[PDB]
Amino acid sequence: GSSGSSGRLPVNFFKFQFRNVEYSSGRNKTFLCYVVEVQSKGGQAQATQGYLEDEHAGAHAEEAFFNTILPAFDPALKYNVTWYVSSSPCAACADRILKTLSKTKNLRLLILVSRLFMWEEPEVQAALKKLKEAGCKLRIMKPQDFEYIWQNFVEQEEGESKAFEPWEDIQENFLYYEEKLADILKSGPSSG
Ligand SMILES: [Zn+2]
Repeated sequence: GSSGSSGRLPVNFFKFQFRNVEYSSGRNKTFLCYVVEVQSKGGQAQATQGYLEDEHAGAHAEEAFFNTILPAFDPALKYNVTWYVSSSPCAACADRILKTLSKTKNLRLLILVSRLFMWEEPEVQAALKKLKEAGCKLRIMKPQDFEYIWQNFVEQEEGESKAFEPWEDIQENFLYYEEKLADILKSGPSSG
């Protein structure tokens, strides 16, 4: 939560904040965007938005969500949650997340990551699977999703208007991380 005024971040800052890239040494704190869309047999729907802050020692940005953002959900409505981040949830972050999907059906939780993290640990594999086995939705944060999160979850200068256009690689990077996220879901037999 830690809400205040707006539910997005100013480009002037995000530019030096979201810059946290593998090809860049020096990180401060990453923000996790969440979008929940509920519905009642067609008619009234409640849409929520905002970023969460990871706790140095307690609840990771991911948890902070269900901690205040989505505390409870009605089995009579269709909740549509969406997470837009760059770093994948740790074996613990994806935990409290799977425990929610294994109980809530009408609730559709979604999470994207432009880059896979700790996707080589024997603990994260079994911690990320449950998500795919519980009903969670995992997808490599495509270069097309950013735009929205850049024009919505991010405030643009006044009068001006830009657009995050990754001229470096749209697929090359996707396919790369794509095999990573899936890998955990697909493990080879031990015959060595
Ligand atoms: Zn975490």
